[PDB]
Amino acid sequence: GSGFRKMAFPSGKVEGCMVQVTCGTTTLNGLWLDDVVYCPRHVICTSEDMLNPNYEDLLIRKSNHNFLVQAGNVQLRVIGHSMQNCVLKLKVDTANPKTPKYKFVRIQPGQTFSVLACYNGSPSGVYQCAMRPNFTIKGSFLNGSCGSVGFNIDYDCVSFCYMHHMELPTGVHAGTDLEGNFYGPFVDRQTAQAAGTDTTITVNVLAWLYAAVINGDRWFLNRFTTTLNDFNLVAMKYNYEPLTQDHVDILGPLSAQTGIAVLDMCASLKELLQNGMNGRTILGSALLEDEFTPFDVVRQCSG
Amino acid sequence: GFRKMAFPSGKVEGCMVQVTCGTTTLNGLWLDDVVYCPRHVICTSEDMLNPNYEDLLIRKSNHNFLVQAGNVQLRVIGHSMQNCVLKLKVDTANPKTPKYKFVRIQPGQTFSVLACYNGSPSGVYQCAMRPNFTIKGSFLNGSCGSVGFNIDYDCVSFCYMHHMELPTGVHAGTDLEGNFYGPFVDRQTAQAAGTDTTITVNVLAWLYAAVINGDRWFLNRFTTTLNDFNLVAMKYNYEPLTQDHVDILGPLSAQTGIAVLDMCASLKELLQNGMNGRTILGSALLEDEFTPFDVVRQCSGVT
Ligand SMILES: *[C@@H](O)[C@H](C[C@@H]1CCNC1=O)NC(=O)[C@H](CC(C)C)NC(=O)OC[C@@H]1CCC(=O)N1CC1CCC(F)(F)CC1
Repeated sequence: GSGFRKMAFPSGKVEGCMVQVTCGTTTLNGLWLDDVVYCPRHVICTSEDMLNPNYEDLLIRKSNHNFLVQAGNVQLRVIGHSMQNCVLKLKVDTANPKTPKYKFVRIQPGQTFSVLACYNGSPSGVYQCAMRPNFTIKGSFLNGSCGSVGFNIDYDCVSFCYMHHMELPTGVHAGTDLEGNFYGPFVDRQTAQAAGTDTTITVNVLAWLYAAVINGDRWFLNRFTTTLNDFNLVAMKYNYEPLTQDHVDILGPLSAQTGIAVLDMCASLKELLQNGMNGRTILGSALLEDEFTPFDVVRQCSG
Repeated sequence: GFRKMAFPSGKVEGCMVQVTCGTTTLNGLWLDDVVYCPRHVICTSEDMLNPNYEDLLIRKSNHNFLVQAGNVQLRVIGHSMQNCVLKLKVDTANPKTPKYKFVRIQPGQTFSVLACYNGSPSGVYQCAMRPNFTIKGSFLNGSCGSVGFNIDYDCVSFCYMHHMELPTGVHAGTDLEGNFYGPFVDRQTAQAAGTDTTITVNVLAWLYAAVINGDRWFLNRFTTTLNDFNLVAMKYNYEPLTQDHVDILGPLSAQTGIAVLDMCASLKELLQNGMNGRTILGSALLEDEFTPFDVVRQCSGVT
């Protein structure tokens, strides 16, 4: 193959935070950090409320004693509850002894993260996802998976970035950050909702081209450059995302490692888009990969 | 809705330690009061071309082995060698030891790898034991002693310990009794593998996974006999399909209503005609590192 593959972060620090939250007969997953459990607010809905729920009214009718929180078979007593956007925050009487160093981050399209898919508070598997430009992810989620989280780990600190809420008609998935704000335009109701037309993650294609150069595969490098605006206007004609200044910056380490300026690599990509690859391959493939971030490439090339 | 998924790695993370001998550092697996690691940790540069391991190990003392679990040193009180694995007895039991067994896997079976550096887990990903007994891994300097495993309920079945990279960029290692998979040797030489083949039963399982996810452009109205399929498979360097494989595909055949030999006729058409620009589950190549069990376990939410 190419020598690259989707690699998840070790999941143990997150496994130590997964619980189950049940209201009535609806059980989903929650995230237990310090003395708070975070979960999707739709745990409070019946099937009838799910079409057009009045979450404020549904929450007023609930009390602490209506929430069953369990780590395994052991009940965790709820002593407070509140709603923040689309997440429920349940205060519990016990601080999770396995709480890692953590933060809540809201990621940008193109960023990757590891998903720990869980059912009934028990982990089933871990895999890497990329946030698409239309603010959906291509996950593997079944009934009961809501409240599963996405995360990255930097040193000993877990950055939680995603909590799972729903599946769209096209089979892709949508959710919130850990403050309960949906990524994209979606809402937590049982209605038909369409993702926007997706586009290719340009910053990650550029990271892939840098990866190819690092590995000595550099036939596509040209002697030209472009402005960022000129590249963005061309990129959009090929259903590629425009680059942001942040994208330019996150390509900084790979540009320094190879000596190829970001805008020079943009000119090389522009020629690939306009001319095609013409039977040639990059890292063994005629298809450009868009789900490895600059961070993923450096991790797999340099450690 | 179908992803390459690793097992949650937490049970294994709690067992990883750092082992140092001389200027060589790699990872060890700490279970109860024993640390398992690759024996080549005892080699020097003047040794590694033809290391007489029994003669090298008798010359070592317990204090020549530095074992560190986080920021704590584990005192080695004894040592022994089993094939290519060194077993360091320490004076403390690991309270994080999971229920476990050591298993030797078959070509075509999959497992999760917890890649580690300096005793610290770094990433987790799914691999298959190739028919030529290599694995297409992601391992850098210092990764030796990283392990591969499966989980069933609460029991971790360790099947792989990492030892080496081959000139082609694939990897080789042992079971936890220290016996290599394949014709490889723990000496510092460039070693080639036998010719690899594609894991046919796994390709078929993945085509079924594609149909389960609504992708059926590759199906056809035709069927084949088992022997006629195998003749074509062998011509294309695919492994033979046995009646046991056909039986193992039964549940996926029953779920989709597509007979195994009908799917074999679809695969035959893909081998002879190619995919012609189209993709299956997002892949431009036929994927052979999902077993039939992996497909079922993912389409059923097993935790
Ligand atoms: C763990 O100690 C380490 C893991 C390797 C490092 C790179 N990626 C990995 O997975 N294993 C080794 O260093 C191992 C040690 C011997 C004693 C078994 N050797 C090894 O993996 O060697 C890999 C290199 C690179 C590809 C290749 O052919 N070789 C062998 C090397 C032999 C000496 C040489 F001079 F001929 C150069 C090539």
